[PDB]
Amino acid sequence: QAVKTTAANGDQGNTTWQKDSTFAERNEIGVGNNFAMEINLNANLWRN
Amino acid sequence: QAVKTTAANGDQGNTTWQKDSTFAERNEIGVGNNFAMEINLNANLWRN
Repeated sequence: QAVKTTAANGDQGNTTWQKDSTFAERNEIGVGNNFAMEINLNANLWRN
Repeated sequence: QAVKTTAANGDQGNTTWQKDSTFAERNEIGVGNNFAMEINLNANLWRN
């Protein structure tokens, strides 16, 4: 959920109001290296 | 889970008893396209 900086006169920074007046509420987002799978090709070819 | 048409006097298609008298109660059924993991092949080989 998007957030918007508070008056932030002194530390209310992360402290923030809802940004819902600007963005949606539930919004997708994924963090970190992307998931994947791994495999070998050439060795499998030769094995077959 | 499963069912059967009721006495069908009117608008009773979804109006249903439990047909599972003849079936199981938690039969496994999938929805939509199956899971998949795409991977390009030729360019990978050439790059190797």
